[PDB]
Amino acid sequence: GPGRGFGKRRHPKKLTPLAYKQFIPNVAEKTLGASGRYEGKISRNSERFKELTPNYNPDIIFKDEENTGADRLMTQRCKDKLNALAISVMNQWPGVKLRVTEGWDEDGHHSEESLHYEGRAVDITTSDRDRSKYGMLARLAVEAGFDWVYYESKAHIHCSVKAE
Ligand SMILES: [Zn+2]
Repeated sequence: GPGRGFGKRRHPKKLTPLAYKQFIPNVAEKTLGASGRYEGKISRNSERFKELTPNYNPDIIFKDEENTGADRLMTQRCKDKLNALAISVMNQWPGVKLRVTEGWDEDGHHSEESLHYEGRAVDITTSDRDRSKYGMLARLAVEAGFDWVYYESKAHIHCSVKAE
């Protein structure tokens, strides 16, 4: 084996928070190494809507500002990574949970094209809304396997996933 010192790490380095307006990987979202191409908007009255799955994780707060439960509807991959992050958030800050401020968007809040229109993007905070935490939250989102993570706003981190 590689030797002692490459076992279970007793004193791991702290992971690095991302900086305001940083994105990882450091390429455009729609590029192949990140979240790949936009396949087009999903409407409620389509059949790609039926591929979207609802996320009912009790450890995740859904703002659901629209009161439609649309924020819960996402692709399986988006659900998988979001569920992984919900675990790591609680581990990092006890008593704190992951919060989704926007998921699948039916209302065109995101320019002409957006991964929010196809259940492949969430905007997130900590449940305590302590904005000093968000650099680290965005780091946790990277390590949880989101395919692109962008510290878009002082108010949220935007995370997205590849299609399927
Ligand atoms: Zn977003």
